[PDB]
Amino acid sequence: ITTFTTWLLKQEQAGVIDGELTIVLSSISLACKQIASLVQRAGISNLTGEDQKKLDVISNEVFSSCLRSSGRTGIIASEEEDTPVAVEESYSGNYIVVFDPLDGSSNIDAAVSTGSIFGIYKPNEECLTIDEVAQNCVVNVCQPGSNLLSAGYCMYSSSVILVLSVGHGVYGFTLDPLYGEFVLSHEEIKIPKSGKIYSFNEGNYALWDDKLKKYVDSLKDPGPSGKPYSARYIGSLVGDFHRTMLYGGIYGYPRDSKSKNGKLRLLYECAPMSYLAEQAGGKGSDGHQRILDIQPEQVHQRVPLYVGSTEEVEKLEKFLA
Amino acid sequence: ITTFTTWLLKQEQAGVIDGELTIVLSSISLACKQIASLVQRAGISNLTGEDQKKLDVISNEVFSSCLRSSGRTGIIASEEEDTPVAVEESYSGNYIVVFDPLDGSSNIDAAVSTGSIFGIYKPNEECLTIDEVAQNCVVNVCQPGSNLLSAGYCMYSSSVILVLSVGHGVYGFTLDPLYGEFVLSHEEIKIPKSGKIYSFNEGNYALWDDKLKKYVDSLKDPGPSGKPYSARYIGSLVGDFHRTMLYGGIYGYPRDSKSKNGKLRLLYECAPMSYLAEQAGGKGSDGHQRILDIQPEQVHQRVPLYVGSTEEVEKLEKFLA
Amino acid sequence: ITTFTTWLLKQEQAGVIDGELTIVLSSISLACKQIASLVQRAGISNLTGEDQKKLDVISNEVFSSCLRSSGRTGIIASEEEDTPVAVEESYSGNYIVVFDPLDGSSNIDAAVSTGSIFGIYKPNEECLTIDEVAQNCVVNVCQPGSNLLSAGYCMYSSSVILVLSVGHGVYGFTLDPLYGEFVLSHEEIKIPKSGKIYSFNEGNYALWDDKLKKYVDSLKDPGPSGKPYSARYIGSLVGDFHRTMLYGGIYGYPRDSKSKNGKLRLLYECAPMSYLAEQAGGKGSDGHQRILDIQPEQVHQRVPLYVGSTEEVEKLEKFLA
Amino acid sequence: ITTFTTWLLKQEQAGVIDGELTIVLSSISLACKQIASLVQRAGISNLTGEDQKKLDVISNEVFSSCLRSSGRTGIIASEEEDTPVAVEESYSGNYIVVFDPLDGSSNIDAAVSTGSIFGIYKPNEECLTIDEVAQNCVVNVCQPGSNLLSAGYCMYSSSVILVLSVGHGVYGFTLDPLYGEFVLSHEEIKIPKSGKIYSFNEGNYALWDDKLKKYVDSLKDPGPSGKPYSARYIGSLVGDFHRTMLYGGIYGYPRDSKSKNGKLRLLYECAPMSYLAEQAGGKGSDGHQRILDIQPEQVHQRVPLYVGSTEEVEKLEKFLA
Repeated sequence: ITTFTTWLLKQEQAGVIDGELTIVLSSISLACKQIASLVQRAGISNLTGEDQKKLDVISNEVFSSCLRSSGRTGIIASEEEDTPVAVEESYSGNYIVVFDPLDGSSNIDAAVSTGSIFGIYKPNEECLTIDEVAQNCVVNVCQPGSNLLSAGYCMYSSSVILVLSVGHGVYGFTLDPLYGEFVLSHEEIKIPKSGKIYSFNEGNYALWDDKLKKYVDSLKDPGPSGKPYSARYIGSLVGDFHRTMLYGGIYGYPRDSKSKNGKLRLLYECAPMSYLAEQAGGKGSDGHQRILDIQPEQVHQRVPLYVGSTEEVEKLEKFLA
Repeated sequence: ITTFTTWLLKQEQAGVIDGELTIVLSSISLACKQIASLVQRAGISNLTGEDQKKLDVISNEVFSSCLRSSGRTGIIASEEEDTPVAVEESYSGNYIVVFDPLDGSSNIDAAVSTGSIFGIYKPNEECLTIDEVAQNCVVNVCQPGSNLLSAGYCMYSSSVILVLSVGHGVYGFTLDPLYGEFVLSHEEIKIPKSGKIYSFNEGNYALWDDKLKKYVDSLKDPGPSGKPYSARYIGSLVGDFHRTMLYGGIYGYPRDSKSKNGKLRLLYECAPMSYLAEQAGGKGSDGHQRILDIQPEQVHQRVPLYVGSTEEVEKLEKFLA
Repeated sequence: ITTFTTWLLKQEQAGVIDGELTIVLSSISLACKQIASLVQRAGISNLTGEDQKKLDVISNEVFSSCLRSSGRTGIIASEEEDTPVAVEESYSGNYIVVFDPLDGSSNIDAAVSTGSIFGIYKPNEECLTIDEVAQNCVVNVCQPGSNLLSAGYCMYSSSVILVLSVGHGVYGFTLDPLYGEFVLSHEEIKIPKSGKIYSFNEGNYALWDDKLKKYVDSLKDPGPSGKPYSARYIGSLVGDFHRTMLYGGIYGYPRDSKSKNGKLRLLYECAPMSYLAEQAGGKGSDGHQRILDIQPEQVHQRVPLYVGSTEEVEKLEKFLA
Repeated sequence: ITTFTTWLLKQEQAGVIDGELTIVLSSISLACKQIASLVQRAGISNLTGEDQKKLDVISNEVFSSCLRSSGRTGIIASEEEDTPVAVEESYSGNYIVVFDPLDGSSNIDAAVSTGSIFGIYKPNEECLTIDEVAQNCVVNVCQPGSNLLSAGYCMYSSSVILVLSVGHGVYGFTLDPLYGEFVLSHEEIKIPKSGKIYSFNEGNYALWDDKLKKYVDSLKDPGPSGKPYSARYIGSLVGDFHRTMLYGGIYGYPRDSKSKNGKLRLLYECAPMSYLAEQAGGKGSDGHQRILDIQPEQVHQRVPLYVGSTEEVEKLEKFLA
């Protein structure tokens, strides 16, 4: 039985990380434990069509306190219909953490699962609510194809799982409810190079490109095993990505008629997941170029995401070619 | 704050139920609490696929003990890739309970949510592993359009919820993790007469009838609001049905090439859900006739299920006409 | 496995109780679960001496809400260094409940264990903070040797246990932490007619009567088994009484120099415990006459308590003769 | 909010400890969480006196597994009515841990509280069930006035608390049941130099020395404040020591007629507690010389213990002079 704690230390042991960071990560895990409750105690406290958004808020407060020791933390607001995103800047100045508290702000999409996503970088500038300029700095300091040191997510569903990489493979820890400890439950996780599953919102089938409709239709004809693909679409980003993580296939939020540049956000959502998916033997893309290759120029910048088994994404990139 | 206990008693108070039954239902809720743990402590004990299947088993053992007081209970085996189904027969002989321990036996379908389903009848004949004849009796005593007294389900996901009807509306209780008590969180729940969401495995699109493909395609052209339908398909029966419960739309397991008569089982799965959906202002169907109208002749009898908002099912029944 | 719920119902089943009361008792158990937390979460919330007293208060609030359904409830205040005592009066008017929230108001005495005590009567008159007259009514309506229907305590220590009688023997339920349910763990509990253990504050040895010193000294000479008595004094009323409950012996709060009429209070503390100890095959006394025989004339009326194994109390009554 | 984890790391941060040790201590805390459950789930599993002893056993198994990483561990059996004691020997060979799983083996003494005690030393040569010779080695390698690096106890009662010192003051962490985390709740704890409380089994009054009876009687005459001493004696070692820890006074297990050299064991029980009491501003004695001064020659070696406020122990040492 190896806990998250043990394992963390043993990473610092093999000098993969420093103490100052072992603290940040340890602090984060707690915050996750606390948010899990929130989500289970979901509609008991809210007795005192909206519950998910009031909860986005609280979860950032939780994040804030849990790392007060390591750093100072501020909130890039929800400028449309989104989740507000917390950011911690280490007093030490060595690290910066970007924290999506809960995948979504829809009641529907969180009706069975949700989760927090985070990635950690290594700045240059003393870049220091968060007013415009104040922000942009962040964009320029968070360089996902470069200084991105570690990343992960915690899913809150039937089981609570924390998934994580520091640069040397992905590891997964199930939370033990009895004793309130994370136990390593998945060693160096590897994404099937192939999988016959696809996650898309097909209700948007008619808002897509012909290039893409051909991809999606290609999937439905059988076999040749007489066995078509399987479609599963929870509508929860962390959920759908987790299942893909373990069982392979492809997850996709494409651009369409109404959404010119996708819907998921590069820095908060896409860049962390991809980095993780690459670390596990998969590919993370925008249809044309790997998603980390990309440098965030804009601020709440959107993108198409295609991510999963390594073969399945190539097969897509080809149809969009 | 009204607990499940309080509320139960108050039902017996208004003589809606008898004591002997208030016990059965109370016993069942506990069993659910226990199975929720199992599912959370999912892959910690199993460090000592078939994580799901080994777990189907245990959950029936849990059911058995929890009602030992009220009755005697035996197991209709998994005659294939199914869940084995426990059945309790009251010593009093007044009641019979049919308990699907977990919606599925796939690792992948349970990767974020699962759940138990149950329905309770008032027999005529005494039925007493369960050998063939022994069973069939059951089919003949469980008459879902007649003696079906109460039914419900418990979902195990981000939140644990128990949903239930005794004949006078559907009520939902969230499980409170701190104090380990179910708290009434949804009063007489009503299913939107319409909803623009659809739950189908579209990977089987090419194994379907033209009648049905037309239905499904009808859904994807926009609006006229420019707003198509939404597709969400967890692959978990209880999950998908719960979301439909709250947010409306249609859930569907249709028959196809490979599966001549659907895939869900009439008595264990379909008859309970429908009864609940009717109790909440929706419709439960097989494409042609209401699903409760139907009398189980066969044993592990399958059927197509179409269930949800009242308008959305009519609209389907029409395309299959 | 028989829960408190099951068992309660089965009492109403054998018509030992009515529904309206099954509710009061069921409500009470919850309140206990909640107070247990308070006590465990003891000095975590209180990071945001005197911790015990602030907690007396909260626990009555908890009691209040938990029976809001059954009745209305008010507080007789702490006239010395005591616990304030909640009282519920059923709307139906059939029942009255007296609730000591926590045995003590000392930090020291509650450093490892504490507990709530309650007794329930059937009134003849309407009593309606609680101003003087308002109270006295209560004294006159609560007649412990008469209308006292049920009573019990819940102990909060290494294990949480709820102990209870409705008139036909004493039963004990351990609280199950995993699933948050009370499980019957002691059937019709019987107090050893003898036991070689004594619970007294011997620091007050020199404030006692000679009659009593002789009792206490009688205990310390060995055997004749060469085996003296054992002294155990937690200082926690519920704790010390519980151990006595299971393992026999004598518990004692005597009168002395400074305290002319004992220190424990007849109606709140002594009358409930004794009634329980009589129900389990023991005796509850004041040194001279059984403690229930006694009719409360005064208001916050004190008394010596000697309670435990049936032989050990007789043996005392004799030395005080 | 500082967890045990955070705080541990921050100790290794200020290089007070090494990683290899931060792991041992972290491992131990878990084992404690697990044993706490056992003790709460006390008589629910045991439905499937003698409950305490069967439990001593299990708790060592729990200890074993929880440090399997760090080292190898064996059991010095119960040579009396005692607790068997686990010992871990680090693979490193750098550290050795001695673990009393639960203070006692009596049902009575554990009826409201119990606890595990441990101390950690710094061997030279490795000892490699544990047959005699095999053991003695241990006695010679564990030198409590020398190589004893850290020590602590965990109490299992109304609250679960873990108390600990590594050499720079004593710190106390309450276990948070909701989230299953230890939270620092007592900073550098200091034992009142005086306290008017005494913990002795006075049932053995007549098996004591006159020297000692005079001490004990000295305590019972009042004041001069007119205020005598208070006696509290739970009969639980960890419990009685904990109360003393916080509220001051004296705890005592003296030698007597039947027990020539006390009853508590030097290496397992006494040497750890004292070391802790010294670290908190108190004294730990045998009546004549400080208890750590003493070098264990024998194996399951007994001793009188007098421990607590610094003045109260001196005052005793004098009467025994």
